[PDB]
Amino acid sequence: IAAHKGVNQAPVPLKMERVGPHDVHIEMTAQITDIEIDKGKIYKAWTFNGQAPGPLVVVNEGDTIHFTLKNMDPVVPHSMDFHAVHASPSKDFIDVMPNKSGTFTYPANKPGVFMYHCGTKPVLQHIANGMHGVIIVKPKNGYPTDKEVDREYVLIQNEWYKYNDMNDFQNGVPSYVVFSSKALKPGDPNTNGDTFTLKEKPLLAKVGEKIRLYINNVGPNEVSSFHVVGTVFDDVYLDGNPNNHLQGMQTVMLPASGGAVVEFTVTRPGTYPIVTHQFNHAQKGAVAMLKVTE
Amino acid sequence: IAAHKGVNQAPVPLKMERVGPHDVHIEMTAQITDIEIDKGKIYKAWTFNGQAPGPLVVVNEGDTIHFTLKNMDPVVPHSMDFHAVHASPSKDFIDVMPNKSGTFTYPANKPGVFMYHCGTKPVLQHIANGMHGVIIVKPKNGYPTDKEVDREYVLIQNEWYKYNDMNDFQNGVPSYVVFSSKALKPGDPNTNGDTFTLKEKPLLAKVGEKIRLYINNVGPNEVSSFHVVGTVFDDVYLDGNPNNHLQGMQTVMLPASGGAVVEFTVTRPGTYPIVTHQFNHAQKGAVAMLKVTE
Amino acid sequence: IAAHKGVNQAPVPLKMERVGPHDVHIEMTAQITDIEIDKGKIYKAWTFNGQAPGPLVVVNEGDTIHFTLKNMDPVVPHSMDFHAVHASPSKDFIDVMPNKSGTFTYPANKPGVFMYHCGTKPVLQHIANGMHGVIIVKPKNGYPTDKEVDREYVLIQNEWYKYNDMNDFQNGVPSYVVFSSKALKPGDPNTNGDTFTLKEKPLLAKVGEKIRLYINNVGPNEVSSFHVVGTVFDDVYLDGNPNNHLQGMQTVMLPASGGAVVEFTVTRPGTYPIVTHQFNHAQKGAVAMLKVTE
Ligand SMILES: [Cl-]
Ligand SMILES: [Cl-]
Ligand SMILES: [Cl-]
Ligand SMILES: [Cl-]
Ligand SMILES: [Cl-]
Ligand SMILES: [Cl-]
Ligand SMILES: [Cu+2]
Ligand SMILES: [Cu+2]
Ligand SMILES: [Cu+2]
Ligand SMILES: [Cu+2]
Ligand SMILES: [Cu+2]
Ligand SMILES: [Cu+2]
Ligand SMILES: [Cu+2]
Ligand SMILES: [Cu+2]
Ligand SMILES: [Cu+2]
Ligand SMILES: [Cu+2]
Ligand SMILES: [Cu+2]
Ligand SMILES: [Cu+2]
Ligand SMILES: [Cu+2]
Ligand SMILES: [Cu+2]
Ligand SMILES: [Cu+2]
Ligand SMILES: [Cu+2]
Ligand SMILES: [Cu+2]
Ligand SMILES: [Cu+2]
Ligand SMILES: [Cu+2]
Ligand SMILES: [Cu+2]
Ligand SMILES: [Cu+2]
Ligand SMILES: [Cu+2]
Ligand SMILES: [Cu+2]
Ligand SMILES: [Cu+2]
Ligand SMILES: [Cu+2]
Ligand SMILES: [Cu+2]
Ligand SMILES: [Cu+2]
Ligand SMILES: [Cu+2]
Ligand SMILES: [Cu+2]
Ligand SMILES: [Cu+2]
Ligand SMILES: [Cu+2]
Ligand SMILES: [Cu+2]
Ligand SMILES: [Cu+2]
Ligand SMILES: [Cu+2]
Ligand SMILES: [Cu+2]
Ligand SMILES: [Cu+2]
Ligand SMILES: [Cu+2]
Ligand SMILES: [Cu+2]
Ligand SMILES: [Cu+2]
Ligand SMILES: [Cu+2]
Ligand SMILES: [Cu+2]
Ligand SMILES: [Cu+2]
Ligand SMILES: [Cu+2]
Ligand SMILES: [Cu+2]
Ligand SMILES: [Cu+2]
Ligand SMILES: [Cu+2]
Ligand SMILES: [Cu+2]
Ligand SMILES: [Cu+2]
Ligand SMILES: [Cu+2]
Ligand SMILES: [Cu+2]
Ligand SMILES: [Cu+2]
Ligand SMILES: [Cu+2]
Ligand SMILES: [Cu+2]
Ligand SMILES: [Cu+2]
Repeated sequence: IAAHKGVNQAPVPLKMERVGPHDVHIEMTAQITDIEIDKGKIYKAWTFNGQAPGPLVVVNEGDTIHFTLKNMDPVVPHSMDFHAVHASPSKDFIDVMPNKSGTFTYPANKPGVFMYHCGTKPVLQHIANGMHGVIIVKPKNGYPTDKEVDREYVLIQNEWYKYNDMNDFQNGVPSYVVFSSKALKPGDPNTNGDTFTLKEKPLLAKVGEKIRLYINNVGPNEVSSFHVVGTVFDDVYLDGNPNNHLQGMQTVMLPASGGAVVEFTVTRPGTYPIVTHQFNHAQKGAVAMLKVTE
Repeated sequence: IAAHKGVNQAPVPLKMERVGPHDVHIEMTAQITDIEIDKGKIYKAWTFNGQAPGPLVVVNEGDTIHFTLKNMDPVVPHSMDFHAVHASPSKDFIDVMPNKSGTFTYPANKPGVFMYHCGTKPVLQHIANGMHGVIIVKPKNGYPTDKEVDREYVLIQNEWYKYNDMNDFQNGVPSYVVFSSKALKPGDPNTNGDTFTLKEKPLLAKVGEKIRLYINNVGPNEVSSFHVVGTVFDDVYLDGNPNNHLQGMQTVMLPASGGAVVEFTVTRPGTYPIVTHQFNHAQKGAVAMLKVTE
Repeated sequence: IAAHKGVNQAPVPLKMERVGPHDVHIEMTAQITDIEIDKGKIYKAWTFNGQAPGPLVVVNEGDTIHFTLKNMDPVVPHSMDFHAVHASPSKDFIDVMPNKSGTFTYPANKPGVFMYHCGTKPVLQHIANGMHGVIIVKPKNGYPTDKEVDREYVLIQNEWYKYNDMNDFQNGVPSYVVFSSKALKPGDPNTNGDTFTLKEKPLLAKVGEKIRLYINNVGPNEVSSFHVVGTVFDDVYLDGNPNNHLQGMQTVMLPASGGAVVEFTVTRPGTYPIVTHQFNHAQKGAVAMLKVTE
């Protein structure tokens, strides 16, 4: 797209503020940003806020979101679909033209770990180019295992294909499959989907801790067989809904857009790989590390 | 197959009748029928009754089915395998030769949303050519959320490949992935697996209603990440067994042959896409619409 | 690998012995062994003990395993990762060089049907070449349906690719997808992953019996849609954890590395195919048989 040649829009911070006990404002951008997805490989991604996946959003169960999208893309319209919300797609997930803004309001009544993504036709194109992310909705009533959790992180899985190539998007294997981490608390890492960052800079934890991971496989196209090497999931909440409780899972199957809350104990010092156990995907990038110290 | 050149057998209605408090007769055909699977694209399908997927069958838990297959295919044998039933495959799912009939009897003791399909070797060929469908077995004891359901429909997902091409069937990506709807009550639509009908003629509902969808992914080869845009599933019953209860799912993973009952509320007027969230499949047809009016 | 030309190391029996009420010794080899994976097709597999999948391991919940690996491969290092255990991957799943041994100790505190596999980089290569298997951890407290089970077997699903071809491993469809059975009691079959043995020599059962299958899909790359033709699963325990209970499932979705305990009744004499319902995989080998006699 001629109007994207040479474009590299610097990342813009997410903006959120609470405006009532059950109402939260969120402002995001759609913007075109170069991201290094593998060593030596730049992808001129379509993004929210200059990150792919996009910035993490966290709200409380029962919050109504008053969402603004500022479209900085000079030529392509963009939109927002939060899986967390109840909304009319044809009224509330509609396009925002280049250099314009739109505001949409809708409730997040269900706890969990939801995908968000651009909803502009062709949606495959917009997602595959990088317009995906996660919104976490915290349960009013928490999770039954909250008291045991010692540390937590967010991990997102996505694929990368040949750049902006609809034939490949539809018909081809992924070039890369990758994890990223999005920060929940100051000091947490905040990374993009790439083959290397979470190997070079592992997530951190201490011996004996119970770790919670909030996870989502945003696709676009693949399912995920999520596994932490050297442990077993004590507890799993499918989609992050506290009612959807499994125990003692080795591996969690995630559909495309599928989420979970998973919890596990790291018993010994060392480095613990985190994979999709579809090992072709692991080999093309989808291995993160968790470094556990005494 | 030379004996299928020029063959286009008109659709024949399903025949069912109850013959006892726990016994039901069902008669189907195997027949060769041209179906438009994408605009401008005819597939000379192998079918039950001239539909692909085949006609919907609904029985009650505990019914014994006395099933007759009339094979109208002039040259290929066909058979029937209902996932709902307990049967000896080598006695009860056996071939019916061209221009012959066979009758088989077996019980449906388990509630749910089951695949049915031809079972003739190579089964991949028979399924991929269109010999698939759904049988719903209604639970004696209903579902706990029956009182809240305002409207219901059946949706089936299948793939289409290059015509009658075993290499493609085994090794290739699907050409199309599609939804169809099969009628439960007079006035409901009854469609075949194609890329366009349920976009052109959306399923209908009213604002505020809780909708139930009976769903099955018949494959042949792909899994499905089933999602309704703009809502969250309040309740999910995996395989349609009332005991297999999930809540607050964004997306339901379905294996090949996998079913579910899913329920969700449409809160606002508008059009709600229904997808597999494996967006390569969505892009090659697997988007249906639900139009919600005041 | 020049040092593997002409190498065909005879299978070596697994060695296990209990050394305390909660401690068990296990010794395995890594070795290079020719296996006929399809009629006329030899694969010079990388194996544990000359089987692919490897030998079955069964321990009790709460057992600590003191595991020795003897690496007989003349040139490639190998390792062991049991999904059953809690361990430091970087200390306990480390490489054993050619012609050396290593011993590692770790607990199996969680009941279920776990994958084990080589953990040497590239792990895709080691798994795809055949270094996979199952460890069953028996629950202290059994399964609630134990009293109804009349007969049981272990089945494992894996894929085979072009020999030792990392491009194919990462990017290609599987050449074959296969079941094997691993013996639990004297007289049970013990087979390798191939397209034909469990068709030629079906698993055996008697009319009316409730059968339990312990199942795992070791991949490397595919998910599985596990189904027994002519029955419905009465009970399913995901990953073999008794708490993860489903009922009345037609088909069980298994991630890569995913396990289950599944139980079903065979009501009539005959032969019952056992498939992955991803029928492209079934067609490339993944059909086993269960012969049921009066
Ligand atoms: Cl409440
Ligand atoms: Cl692993
Ligand atoms: Cl009852
Ligand atoms: Cl969507
Ligand atoms: Cl206990
Ligand atoms: Cl089948
Ligand atoms: Cu309040
Ligand atoms: Cu308000
Ligand atoms: Cu308000
Ligand atoms: Cu690279
Ligand atoms: Cu506002
Ligand atoms: Cu967009
Ligand atoms: Cu979506
Ligand atoms: Cu609540
Ligand atoms: Cu701590
Ligand atoms: Cu927290
Ligand atoms: Cu291209
Ligand atoms: Cu793919
Ligand atoms: Cu892939
Ligand atoms: Cu702790
Ligand atoms: Cu634990
Ligand atoms: Cu616990
Ligand atoms: Cu626990
Ligand atoms: Cu529970
Ligand atoms: Cu009666
Ligand atoms: Cu009767
Ligand atoms: Cu009778
Ligand atoms: Cu077309
Ligand atoms: Cu009759
Ligand atoms: Cu047929
Ligand atoms: Cu079937
Ligand atoms: Cu019942
Ligand atoms: Cu109504
Ligand atoms: Cu009804
Ligand atoms: Cu061909
Ligand atoms: Cu496929
Ligand atoms: Cu596909
Ligand atoms: Cu209502
Ligand atoms: Cu609701
Ligand atoms: Cu409700
Ligand atoms: Cu509810
Ligand atoms: Cu429930
Ligand atoms: Cu003891
Ligand atoms: Cu001890
Ligand atoms: Cu000890
Ligand atoms: Cu062959
Ligand atoms: Cu010892
Ligand atoms: Cu190895
Ligand atoms: Cu593993
Ligand atoms: Cu226990
Ligand atoms: Cu018996
Ligand atoms: Cu036993
Ligand atoms: Cu090659
Ligand atoms: Cu594959
Ligand atoms: Cu495949
Ligand atoms: Cu019995
Ligand atoms: Cu039964
Ligand atoms: Cu039972
Ligand atoms: Cu039962
Ligand atoms: Cu239960």
